[PDB]
Amino acid sequence: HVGTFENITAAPADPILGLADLFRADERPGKINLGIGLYYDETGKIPVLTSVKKAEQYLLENETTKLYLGIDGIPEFGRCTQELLFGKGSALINDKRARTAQTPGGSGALRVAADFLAKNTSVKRVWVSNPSWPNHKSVFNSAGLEVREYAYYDAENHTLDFDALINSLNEAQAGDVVLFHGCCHNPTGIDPTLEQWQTLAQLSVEKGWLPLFDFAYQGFARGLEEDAEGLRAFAAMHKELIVASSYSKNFGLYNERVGACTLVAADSETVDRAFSQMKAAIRANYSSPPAHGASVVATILSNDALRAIWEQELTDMRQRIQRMRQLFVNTLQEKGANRDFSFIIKQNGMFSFSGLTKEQVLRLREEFGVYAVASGRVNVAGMTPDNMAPLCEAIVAVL
Amino acid sequence: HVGTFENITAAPADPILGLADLFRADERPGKINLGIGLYYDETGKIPVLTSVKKAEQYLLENETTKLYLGIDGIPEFGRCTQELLFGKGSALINDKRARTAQTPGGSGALRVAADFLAKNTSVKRVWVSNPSWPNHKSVFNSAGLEVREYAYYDAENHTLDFDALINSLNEAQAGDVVLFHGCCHNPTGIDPTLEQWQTLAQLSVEKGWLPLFDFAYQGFARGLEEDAEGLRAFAAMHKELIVASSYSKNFGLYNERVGACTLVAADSETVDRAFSQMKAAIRANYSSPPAHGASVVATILSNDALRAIWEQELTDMRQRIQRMRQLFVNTLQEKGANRDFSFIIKQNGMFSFSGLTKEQVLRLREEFGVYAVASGRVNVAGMTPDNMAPLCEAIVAVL
Ligand SMILES: *Cc1c(COP(=O)(O)O)cnc(C)c1O
Ligand SMILES: *Cc1c(COP(=O)(O)O)cnc(C)c1O
Repeated sequence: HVGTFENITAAPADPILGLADLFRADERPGKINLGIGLYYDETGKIPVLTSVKKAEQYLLENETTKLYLGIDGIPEFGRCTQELLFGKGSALINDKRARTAQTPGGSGALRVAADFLAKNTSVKRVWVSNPSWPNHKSVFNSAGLEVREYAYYDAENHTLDFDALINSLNEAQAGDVVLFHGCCHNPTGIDPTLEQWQTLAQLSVEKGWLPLFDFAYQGFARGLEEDAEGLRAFAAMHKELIVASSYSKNFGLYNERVGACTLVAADSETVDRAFSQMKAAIRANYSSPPAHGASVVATILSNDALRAIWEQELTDMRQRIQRMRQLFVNTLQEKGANRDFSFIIKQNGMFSFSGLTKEQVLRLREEFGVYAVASGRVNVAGMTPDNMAPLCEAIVAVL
Repeated sequence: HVGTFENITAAPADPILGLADLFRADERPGKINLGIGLYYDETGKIPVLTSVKKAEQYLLENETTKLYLGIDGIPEFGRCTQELLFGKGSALINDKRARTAQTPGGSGALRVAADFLAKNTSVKRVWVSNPSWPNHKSVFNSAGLEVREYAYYDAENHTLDFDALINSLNEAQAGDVVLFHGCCHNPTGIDPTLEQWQTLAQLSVEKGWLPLFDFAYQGFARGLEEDAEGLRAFAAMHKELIVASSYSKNFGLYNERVGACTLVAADSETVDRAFSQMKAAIRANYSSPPAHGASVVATILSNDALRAIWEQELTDMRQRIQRMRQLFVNTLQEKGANRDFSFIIKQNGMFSFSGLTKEQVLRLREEFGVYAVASGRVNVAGMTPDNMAPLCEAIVAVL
């Protein structure tokens, strides 16, 4: 008999995660990793937050069992998540229109939404921005959903091309899903203004779209409440929406896989009925979510003292990235760049579409040991006072 | 616009997890949970193992980062998994014919295998024993695979109907997947003898089946090495096979979601090519696996002193279940059963088919607060010296 695995075509490496393998293999001294979206501190390390360590100590001392969580996870984690997304006193919460499942990261939240939609609704099509996080297409395709792209980025002016965004969504139909990044658009770092969010909210209502928010960076643009303004403008107007959120980056809990999928419907009876099918889709995947990471988050958010520590740690991360954005622009000029990079200061979050070509990104890797994503996305949070001058000399050399 | 969620029909309750919800809400103080497959100690608690607490203390004081694991998880966890499954010095390992991905539980390993098969091969059907774990059908169906049943249990004699098993499987074609439980068949507790395993292995290569082992109870039948004899008899003869294993039960790590999916192919080139698509299917699901539970397992297995403690804790669990099986049989006779229950002694693991009808199981819940699965599966590890008498009085009262 012929093997089952003989006709298999190899898959290419992931455009983001395969960078770690390449970077690890590189033996050139002084190599610089600007690839995967991790926060690095001023010394080039990826630390555990103090608030996380304190919560983990409390769990070690007080956990008496590891028995399975329910399919939807820790109840307190869901409640705190809804307050973070929608605000204390939100009508969505008071009216019991929202249900939340704890999931394995924002990635798992996106997949649970995809499986739920494909199996229980007539949704056939998901619209994502061009560019977006490369894994968006893969997640929705895995459930057999068609993914279409809408225009987003003005690569000439380095701004949101709002006119092209509106025009390119003209053919998104009632019952299609439209995916929005809540803040810190990945990869461009360009977000709608409040007025633009409000314009999109009124348009989505009039066209009948089902909005899906990917919210992986709450707190990295301006602050926790401010970064949720766009989502909340949508929530004030819509009967239905889905939020896939992540605590990987804003708690530094990447490898513990802490996220949430929140379903919002017109009333409590409808969302409970829908949520029962979301739980069934979880049961047929990983059954129930991992406790440790979500327990840490729930502990921090429900303790005033730990929460205050965490909020300051998040402010410190946000502020260090902003300083690095400015230092990057200044050092590029110092090192002789004639191209104007001041648009980088206007972008939010960990990244920035640098405008480098694929050929320039490959050259940076091969000749200089500097690792960026082939799209030109560079992780500003990977820049430090110590590596800034060599990485700017490298960029200037490939321009 | 009519809502996308308006017409969703509610999902039925999970036959196992829905019963756990009912049990939790039940206000009667004498209620007894013989449903979901958790290990209870002699005092009716579900404890954290001492080896696990020690490993967690080491992690708390030595972890410096939560940066993402690779798609396939902790390398040492994969190596230790392969050794446990195939034994040190296995040709499969020395020939580099196996690749392992760390997954969120055995459940996650099953879905990853299913997605991988559905999207990258010509496999269309999966053969499952009648009866089996209720969630097998859901996992495989949700990946798009047809599920077929083969005969297994003789309910009159409470034995393995080996002739019926072989006869029913002659309808399975080359290229079909056949699912075997490695040991401690769920729900019957009836496993093949080594001779029967070897007969099935020979038939499997002759017929061209792709074997998939669900290995959730290694160590609970006879021992770690002994419980893998059946799997190793297949591994000696087959070019290809898949193992989905779980550390939920044999480490008491249920809610941290620790399992593995292991691929075996004819040679190193083929398994690496197939594993590249397995990683792509993981990336489009939860991206990368949760670190805490797998780190605990890897720490225990890679440290001689911790491993010795763990092996003794697992032996104690296995022997406690064996004592409860004997006590259950003896106590039924004293309480007046007048019916042979001696077949309970011959069954392995947590579960036995009690032979009770669904009406009897329903009476036990409603009138006596004793919770079993509607199939009559009872969790012997939920029995204790303190709840044995009331349990058995309740059973005698419904016979
Ligand atoms: C990081 C990220 C995710 C995935 O988050 P995880 O919690 O790591 O799974 C999803 N969407 C975007 C836009 C991200 O940046
Ligand atoms: C427990 C069990 C599983 C699931 O394992 P998890 O690690 O809890 O996801 C799968 N198959 C069988 C037969 C089981 O008993």
